[PDB]
Amino acid sequence: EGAFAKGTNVLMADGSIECIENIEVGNKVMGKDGRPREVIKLPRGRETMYSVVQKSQHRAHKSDSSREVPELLKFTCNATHELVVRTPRSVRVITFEMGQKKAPDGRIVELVKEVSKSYPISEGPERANELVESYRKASNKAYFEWTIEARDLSLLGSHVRKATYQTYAPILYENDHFFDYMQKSKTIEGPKVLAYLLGLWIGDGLSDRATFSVDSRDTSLMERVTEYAEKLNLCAEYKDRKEPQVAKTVNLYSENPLWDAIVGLGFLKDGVKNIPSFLSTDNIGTRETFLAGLIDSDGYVTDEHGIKATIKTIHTSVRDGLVSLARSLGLVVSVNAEPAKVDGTKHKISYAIYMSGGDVLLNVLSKCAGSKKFRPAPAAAFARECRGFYFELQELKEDDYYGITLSDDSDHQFLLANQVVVHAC
Amino acid sequence: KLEGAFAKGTNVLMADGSIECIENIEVGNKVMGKDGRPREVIKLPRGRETMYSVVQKSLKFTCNATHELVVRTPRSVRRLSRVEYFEVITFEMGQKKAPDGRIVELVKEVSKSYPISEGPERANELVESYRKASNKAYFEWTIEARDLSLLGSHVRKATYQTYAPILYENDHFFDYMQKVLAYLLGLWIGDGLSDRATFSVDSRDTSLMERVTEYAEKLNLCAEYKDRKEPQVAKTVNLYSGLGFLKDGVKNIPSFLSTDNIGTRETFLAGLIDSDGYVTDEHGIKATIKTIHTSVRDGLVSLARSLGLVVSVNISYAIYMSGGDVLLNVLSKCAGSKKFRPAPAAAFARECRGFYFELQELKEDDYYGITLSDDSDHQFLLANQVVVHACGER
Ligand SMILES: [Zn+2]
Ligand SMILES: [Zn+2]
Repeated sequence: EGAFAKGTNVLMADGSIECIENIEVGNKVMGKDGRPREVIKLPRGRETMYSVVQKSQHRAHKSDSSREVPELLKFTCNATHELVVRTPRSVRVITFEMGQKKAPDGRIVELVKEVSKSYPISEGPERANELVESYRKASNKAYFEWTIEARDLSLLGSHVRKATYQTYAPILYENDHFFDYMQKSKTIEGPKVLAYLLGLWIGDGLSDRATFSVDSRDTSLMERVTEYAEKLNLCAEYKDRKEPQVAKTVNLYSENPLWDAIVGLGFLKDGVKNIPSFLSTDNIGTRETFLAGLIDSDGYVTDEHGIKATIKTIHTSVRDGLVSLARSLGLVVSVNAEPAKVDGTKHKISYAIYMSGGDVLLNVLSKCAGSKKFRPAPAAAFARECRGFYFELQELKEDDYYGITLSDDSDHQFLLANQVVVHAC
Repeated sequence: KLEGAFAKGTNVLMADGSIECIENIEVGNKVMGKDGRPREVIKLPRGRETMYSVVQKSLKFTCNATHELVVRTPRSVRRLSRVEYFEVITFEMGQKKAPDGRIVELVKEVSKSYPISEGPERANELVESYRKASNKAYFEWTIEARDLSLLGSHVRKATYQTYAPILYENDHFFDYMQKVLAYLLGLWIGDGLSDRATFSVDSRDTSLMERVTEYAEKLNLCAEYKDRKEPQVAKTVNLYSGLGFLKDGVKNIPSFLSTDNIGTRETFLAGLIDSDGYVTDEHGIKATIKTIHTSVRDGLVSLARSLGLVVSVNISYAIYMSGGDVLLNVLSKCAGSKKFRPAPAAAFARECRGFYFELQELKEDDYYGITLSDDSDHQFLLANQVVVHACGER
């Protein structure tokens, strides 16, 4: 009964991507689980379609150039498709509670609602303050986790609607293409140092050779480079001058292993740098190390209002790939176009990717060697939680829809290519 | 010896919410405890010693060499592979001999590694032992200013000091009443005039309009909305029918607020945010206030930190505020359409906030110190809310 528009990209169980119309019975799409979920039926038909998009200042790049930051968190579904949502629990006596509302069509739909119980003054203690404590203890989870057909979203009150959000899950699944490439290309620290160096190169490397820049003042980062380049058989050479007494050029010599990877893995294609898509479903440690390399190269870390890392890039291909990779780890990601710097040539626009996520981020930064980049690894084990995004629903015209049906009691959830968690009956 | 030693002029928060320089504190006096309760001063230790300045790495104070800094460092553990072994790196309390032979206790980054050809046995047991050897995610401890340089680079950078919210509450505002007033004052001192009880309100926001009216009525005041204050936007609001908000011709957020009733602080702050605040959800809830009046910037940073909020600043002054449930407890009192945000889901504690800092060895100078009742936690708050240590004494 629930379905998506033609072209909706779905993340398959093996990490590959597939358009919704092309998935067949027997195929396996990705569960938030990182585990597979067999498609048993493919519902078709026509129905009013609704568009879902994360509420952002973006939304444009769809058939134009890539300069415009696109909004990847989106998808179109039919009127009856159930949106996987979350609304925080709240108590101020006003509260958010699971309730019911008479739908126009006469359907009785369960939804979160704002309610209030006003009782006579002079007795406040056992009065209302009795509930607050009970509500605050009602649930360990600080949020409601339920679903709601797109057509029914408009039934929610102002406060609940504005506070309700959808989620995207990290990509827990892991292919091993990075390691596979190295092995078939003929040490245990191998993948790590390679991914890191690929990070440094993507951040500020020459598009034609295995060379990039490093902070000339950051002695520990240079040690790291020398060290890592060493583990791969690279007599890494440094050269003074790069930025009016700030950066330093690094030439990694040995065919060149680092350069062969750049090309072979697709970090360079048609002279344009980028973050190959496979990275999003590859070894998690590898994704983190690559990122740390990127952060050590052209990024910064702030912690005032929560640990946060920013990566700067003039390459649109790196921008979108980074966003995808960062979210594949379960990081919260934001993008902003700002004025660009000069080097000799003047670039108009630069992209700043902001990443946050507590321990998830800490697990990336603890691999950096950058003086101000590194942060100690998490204090304990941690879960890569689902991340929420506020969205806007827009009713559209009637159109063909394609949906999938998951196995009997499986959790009825799977991920779209953009990691958004969706429902399937 | 034995004491909490600060440079002359250091402002400490007293137990009644008032402020006093360190040199003016006398025995028997009571300074503010981080729990909002008093800490009696027993002795007034003084002398000469090398001084060190503490200043938030962009909150500041100057103490002497032996003064103990109240610090926290996160716990941390990680596996890694590397002539080839499994390595586990941890942050744990340890010992380090100082140049003067002194054995100083402090957090150290420790590495334990053994042959991969020996099984993951211990490697996983180590992390296991570490990830349960404590009931908390951080180390709470102290270290003399002069010993801070002993910390290894990694531990040093991850080590921070803290400031506590001001839990103590004065009924100065309530008493004067002869809440609703705090909110309006927030609007009043957020987009209002100066010479009259008139302020600006977004004409386009029934929610807010409803609020101003409803609240004015509860304070016996007609509505009054003479339109045209801003090019088809702000609709002037007059309220027909002291505390210090009106100061020196420019708007100013009173001092007493910081130590007044917490609900009153929040309400005034909600009124201020509804007035001209910008709340964002991006990477955690945050509220941004912009001002030209320094008296306001300073008054707001104080009031915000008093609640346990994390604050940043950025002529135009941009004051950024964050803090999860603490901030939510403020935004839920707002009426603004884009300002309001649901109140916390459960009970929340106004936790101490951390701040990274730079320490700089200065020159020998006089110092003024105090000691607290040996029966206390040996800690108190400076006027800037920083939690400092003072030795306990009989
Ligand atoms: Zn279902
Ligand atoms: Zn002591």
